[PDB]
Amino acid sequence: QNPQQLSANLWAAVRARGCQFLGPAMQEEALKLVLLALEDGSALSRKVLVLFVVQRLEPRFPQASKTSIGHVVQLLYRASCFKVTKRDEDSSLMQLKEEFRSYEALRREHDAQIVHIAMEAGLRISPEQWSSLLYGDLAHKSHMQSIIDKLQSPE
Repeated sequence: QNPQQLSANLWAAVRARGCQFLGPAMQEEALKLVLLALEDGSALSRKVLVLFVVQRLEPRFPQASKTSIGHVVQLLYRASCFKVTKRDEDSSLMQLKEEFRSYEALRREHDAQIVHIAMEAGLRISPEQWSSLLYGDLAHKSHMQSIIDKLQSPE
């Protein structure tokens, strides 16, 4: 598998799992809004989190929708970023775990989850291409290498 097939297969795999990556710039801003909502420990349902983000994101990125922001939220859920609460018949609320209440940390779980999906899908992808895929540059090679290590090997 050449680079072009790897990337196409990756995003198929992500969408296949009810998740979504919106592109490096858009996803960045999406995560920044999630964190704006949750960094102080507020506890929001899917509905309310989605509504919060989509209303701030659509002006700058008009392709944004409830569905697609739902999928990003799903990605972060699938990555165990949230403490989830339930009082019967209220909706499930999500809080960011304390350890993930910063852009750098949250972004690391996020990136890891996508890498995990590549693994579930049998897709071997180098750190250079990972940086390209998730950041649109090559300055995050080492950051991604580190994530691969932690997913493959016990520390």
